[PDB]
Amino acid sequence: FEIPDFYVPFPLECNPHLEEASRAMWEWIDANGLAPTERARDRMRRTGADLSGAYVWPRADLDTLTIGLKWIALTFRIDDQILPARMTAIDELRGTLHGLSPTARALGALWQETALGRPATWCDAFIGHFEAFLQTYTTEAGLNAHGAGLRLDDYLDRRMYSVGMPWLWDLDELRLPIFLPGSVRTCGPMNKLRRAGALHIALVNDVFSVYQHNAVTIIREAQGCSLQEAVDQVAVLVEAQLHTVLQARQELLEELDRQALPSRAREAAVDYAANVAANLSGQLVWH
Ligand SMILES: C=C[C@](C)(O)CC/C=C(\C)CCC=C(C)C
Repeated sequence: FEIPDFYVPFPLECNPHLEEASRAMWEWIDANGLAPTERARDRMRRTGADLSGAYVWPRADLDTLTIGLKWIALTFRIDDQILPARMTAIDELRGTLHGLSPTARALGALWQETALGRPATWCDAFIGHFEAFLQTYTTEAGLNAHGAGLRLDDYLDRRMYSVGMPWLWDLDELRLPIFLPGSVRTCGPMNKLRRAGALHIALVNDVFSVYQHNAVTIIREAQGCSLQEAVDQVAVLVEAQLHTVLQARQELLEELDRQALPSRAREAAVDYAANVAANLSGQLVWH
């Protein structure tokens, strides 16, 4: 099939601190036994975790980028090492986030470091997004036990979390002049932006990736159409997500005015939303 010529209008941004943050990431990996064999070290090298982070958080300072790369490296290792066996592994990880395996121990320590001195509303948002991400491993294994075709709408509802965007973007708040107020983080336009941006990225990933849990496959198997025809339909969905991102950004500006926020908070919210938009270009280029 012919891969669509995906176009995104937002500038392509990459973090200038990649080389230094990558050395700090690898040092943490080494310290934690997250790549305890050369096989594992080679898989880690080949995943491009560091480059991935430099595209997720292009505007971050070195300290924020470095913490973000630790999360990406950890999640790579969790993914590498992954229905009852999945539930058991996932529940042990989830437990660590509540103070309840070198990978699980690393997660609990990394969470302690991340939460320290960070506001409770942010911590709760990050945990919910991270737990939603982890739970997708169990959801998809459950669905695999069923005979019926997958529903696209339910797939997208889980895919916005399995792509990881939501918790990744939570970490972008660490580089802002202040954390988002709770009334901005979970306002209508921000939720719309977060979902559409996450789905744009994920659906582009699905096209480059095409395991049943893929929008291309789901459409093809439901309709009995050709692979190219299913791809073209996913391209239409992607364009829809783009236009939803564009709309939500405008709507966010209006909502910031309705809240009568301090200038610092308005600025932080606009910068966060520009980063969400940047990621549509960065992650397209990464794929
Ligand atoms: C994941 C989304 C992208 C878009 O494919 C890459 C970003 C970061 C990675 C993979 C770490 C977080 C997510 C997992 C392991 C799939």
